[PDB]
Amino acid sequence: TTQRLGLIMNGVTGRMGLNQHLIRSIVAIRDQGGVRLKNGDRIMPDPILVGRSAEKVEALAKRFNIARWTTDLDAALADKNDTMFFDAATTQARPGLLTQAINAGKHVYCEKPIATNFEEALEVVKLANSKGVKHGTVQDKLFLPGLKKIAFLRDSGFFGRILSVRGEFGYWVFEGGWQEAQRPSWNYRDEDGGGIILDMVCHWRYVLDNLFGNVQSVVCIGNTDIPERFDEQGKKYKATADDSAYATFQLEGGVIAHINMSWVTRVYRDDLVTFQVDGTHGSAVAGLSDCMIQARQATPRPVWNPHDFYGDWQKLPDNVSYDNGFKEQWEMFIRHVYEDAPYKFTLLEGAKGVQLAECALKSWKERRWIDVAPI
Amino acid sequence: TTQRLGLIMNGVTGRMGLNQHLIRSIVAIRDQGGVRLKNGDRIMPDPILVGRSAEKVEALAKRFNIARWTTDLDAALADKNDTMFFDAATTQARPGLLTQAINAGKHVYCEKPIATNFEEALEVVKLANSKGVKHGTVQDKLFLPGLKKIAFLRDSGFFGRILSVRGEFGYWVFEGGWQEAQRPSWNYRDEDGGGIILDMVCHWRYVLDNLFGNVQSVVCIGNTDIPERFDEQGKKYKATADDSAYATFQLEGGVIAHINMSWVTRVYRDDLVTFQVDGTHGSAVAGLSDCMIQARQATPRPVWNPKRLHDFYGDWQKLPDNVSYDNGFKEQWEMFIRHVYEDAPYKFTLLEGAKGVQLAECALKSWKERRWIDVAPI
Amino acid sequence: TTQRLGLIMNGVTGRMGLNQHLIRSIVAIRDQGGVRLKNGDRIMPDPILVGRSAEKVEALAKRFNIARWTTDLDAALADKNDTMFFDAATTQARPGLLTQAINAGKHVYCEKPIATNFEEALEVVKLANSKGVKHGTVQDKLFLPGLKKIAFLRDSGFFGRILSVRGEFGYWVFEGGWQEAQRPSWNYRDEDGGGIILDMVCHWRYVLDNLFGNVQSVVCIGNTDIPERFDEQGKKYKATADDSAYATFQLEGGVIAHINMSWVTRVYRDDLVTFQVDGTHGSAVAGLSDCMIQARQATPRPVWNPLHDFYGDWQKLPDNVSYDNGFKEQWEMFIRHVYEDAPYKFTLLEGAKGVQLAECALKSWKERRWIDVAPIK
Repeated sequence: TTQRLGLIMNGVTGRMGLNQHLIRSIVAIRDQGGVRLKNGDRIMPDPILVGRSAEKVEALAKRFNIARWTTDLDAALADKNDTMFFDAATTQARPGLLTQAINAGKHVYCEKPIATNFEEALEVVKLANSKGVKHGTVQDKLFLPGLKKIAFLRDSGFFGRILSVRGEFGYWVFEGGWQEAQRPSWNYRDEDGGGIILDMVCHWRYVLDNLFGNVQSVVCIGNTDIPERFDEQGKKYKATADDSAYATFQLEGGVIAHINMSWVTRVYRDDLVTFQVDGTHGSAVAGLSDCMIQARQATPRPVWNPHDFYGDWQKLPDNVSYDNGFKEQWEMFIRHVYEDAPYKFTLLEGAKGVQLAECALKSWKERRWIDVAPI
Repeated sequence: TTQRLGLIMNGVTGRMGLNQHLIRSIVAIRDQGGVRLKNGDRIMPDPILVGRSAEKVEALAKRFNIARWTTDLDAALADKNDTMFFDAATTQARPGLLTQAINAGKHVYCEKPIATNFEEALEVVKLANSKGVKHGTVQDKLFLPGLKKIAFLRDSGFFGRILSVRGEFGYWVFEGGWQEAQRPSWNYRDEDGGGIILDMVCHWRYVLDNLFGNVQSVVCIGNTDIPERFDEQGKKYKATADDSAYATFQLEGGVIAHINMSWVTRVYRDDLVTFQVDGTHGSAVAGLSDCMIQARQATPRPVWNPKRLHDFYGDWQKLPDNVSYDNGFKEQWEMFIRHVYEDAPYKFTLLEGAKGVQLAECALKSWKERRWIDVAPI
Repeated sequence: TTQRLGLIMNGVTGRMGLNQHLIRSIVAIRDQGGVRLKNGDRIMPDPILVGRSAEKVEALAKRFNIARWTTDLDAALADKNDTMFFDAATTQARPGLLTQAINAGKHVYCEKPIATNFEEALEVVKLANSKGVKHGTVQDKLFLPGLKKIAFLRDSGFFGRILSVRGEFGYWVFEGGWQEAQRPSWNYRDEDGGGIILDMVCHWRYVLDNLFGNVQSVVCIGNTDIPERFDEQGKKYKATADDSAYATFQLEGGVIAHINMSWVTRVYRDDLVTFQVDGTHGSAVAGLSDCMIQARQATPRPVWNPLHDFYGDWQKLPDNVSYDNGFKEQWEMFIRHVYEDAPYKFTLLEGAKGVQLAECALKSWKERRWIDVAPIK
């Protein structure tokens, strides 16, 4: 009729750990009355919070009326009444902590990426599999209504045979001189783990794999478009990270995909990300929220002469309510743990993202295509 | 390059034969320099006009400087220098006129319908086959850009599998009291061949057969909605024809089609006629010139609930104009003219006109006898 | 000033039962402090919710501040304290339960169809009459603002002589493969009572009779456009009911009515149902909520000729009253009928007429002909 689930949460109070997982997922599932099951009964999550410094992570507990928080990680790690672990903090610190929770015997859940390098990521998977714990990693973009729509177009046969994918990602992140940068500055320093390739190509791994087909090889060149940016404190620094990159992918089954990604581009399109899918029987252009289709019978017949082409397309109706994507995946992992509901998004998948990003960086460095060794 | 086509056209004095067949078809073709063939050659029609009264036929011959005319149809048929016959005059004298032209070895083209009854019509199709001449009848609706697009959709697999067809035909024809009727009054008199069933069901035969699958049966009820109407002279008369009719068709391949047709209905739709086609994978709604589509992926998900306004029309997309659309009467002419001169493939033979009469008569019968009526294969 | 009406409610839980009857009718009536009688009294409903599962009925009773609930319909029907019975569940069970309620001495109110069977419906009517209890069936389409407007157009002579009626009903009911069906799966199985003809032709009997004239005869043909669909549990099942249908009706006074109806059509019109009425002096096109009109004087003059906006030639009727929930309104009408002899057309006999036309329609399909609607002796 009603059960209890212990859940320790590291790195909450991001940025977006706070927003997406804390506010929009845990507190959300809390209020609604808990996670559904198979035979009607419900799972109530009992969180216990963990941050960095207790003078800023203080009120959150009763700010949403939960239970416990400590500054020392080992405190919540120890408990056996807490049977699960979540983390949304720093990249380098993550695998070490996953290990500690895996050792501690906790089911695991975390943000992207799971590690800095493939070796580290792969070993974490092996720890989790060996122990026999359940594991999961966030694959949020899949749950964007826009991409949810692409899937529906795929499943329902709209494209006929999918042919090509065009991805256009990003917006102009301000350099910090006249207007404050919208994104944290570590993202623009190579030595602090910054880099649009290892940041985004991590996502495109699962977007491509899941929507259109398994990635087999990539060619990618990055660049540092802007040499100097300004700190969160207004201090200039040498920007060493790739802030733009241009990748082409070959997918299993014959589909080719190209994604331009950049923090240094201005937006003349439907959204901050765009995916165009050209199929033999129609095409789609998806954004974060909406998705436009053009069946082949609606395709106009222009000719070269040295007309609103957008009007030739139609917007998909919203036929379901779209839940927050983070929450939906939180509910799927919980079903996996307590119900043996099948789960695609284990830490293996995180590892694939980091593998792909490394393939990309290697393709840059060696000026050639790079094949994605199966795991 | 320039060959000659000796064509005798009969009903070109009247309203459609003048405007559609002479003007917009033949005169247009002449002014183009003729009908282009696959081999590059052009077939030139040198027409000779008939139409009963001499003082009004040469004036008609003068407007488009046609050099040939008579009032003597029988000698016009005897003249073997002319090889093709066209009729746009009365339906009652048509089958006999067709019979005369066929016997005399003429190729034969004619307006709708081919005859006043199916038995007479079938005789002529057989006669024309017996002699080995090329024969054709007008099927204008099939050339509506709207229905052209329906065909495109069908051919390209848009519908997936076609399921149902809804036709909504007509508009309010003024009774004559305060406004001039749009339409000749013979249409509202049964005793003068008037009647919407045998006027329109004739069309529906081919629209249905060609877009959707062959008609196997028809249940139909007509009615006379307006008892009294006024002449082209403003003279009162009693309406005896049916001016409304509701018909349901069972089609080959398991499709059902229904068509409402009326001269006594006000228009709340895209056009003077409308065909909705529902398939597994998408639907379409076509009028005279335009066609809207809703692929199944774009179908919304409304739920029965008596608040916020929603625009259903907005879930549809207007098909683009990817081709030039020519006058449909002109196109079929050129089509028939190529069938005669270069063996071009041409479906629209008098056999098709007989099918039309077969259906109207079937519909009238189902009305008379309160039941479904199966369309016997010829 | 206050009087307590003990009412057992059976069919609630289902989407339409819960929303229209429980919430929007009874609970609303409760919340206004009961149905206001002619002298000044207010009749308070004290409901008892009935369902085959105790967990799903106790919660529902709770969240609407109710008090009473059970799974034992049989005990609820023999109470004697509760004076009226309402059913909105299965049509297969409806006459049986109706018959208990009647023989237990209770007043009866119910959703349609009242039975699966014309003869079965007729015995139920005859019985309730023998017992002198009050009885009614739901006839909701008539309470649609769209159709209330059409009635006003008739009553006030807008049409002159009505000549014909074109009805368009339906929308695409998702097959379940990639999108979830809007409607319960039973509707698509003949063996479980499904079929658009016997579902909607019931509504059409009262719609046409009241608005336009008595149905004298029908010709109708059904079909099953989609051979397979999916359960509420994602289970593939073989679809055996008619899901589309096309009926022409001859009505008294020389009026012909045609109605297309389908769960497999897409929507290119003003609403999920549309009624055009063509009359001598004007025409109207109604949806659920709105009604457009074109007086004869406003009729334009197109001629046939292979851009004009015909929709623009109509005028949208103003809303001159507030329209309440149609279900709520009939409930109040039934309650007044029960408690102060109010005029009430909407007895089970009307429901029986509804089942008769459905049967006439299916017969018409089966025997391929027009079927006259016999009088009820």
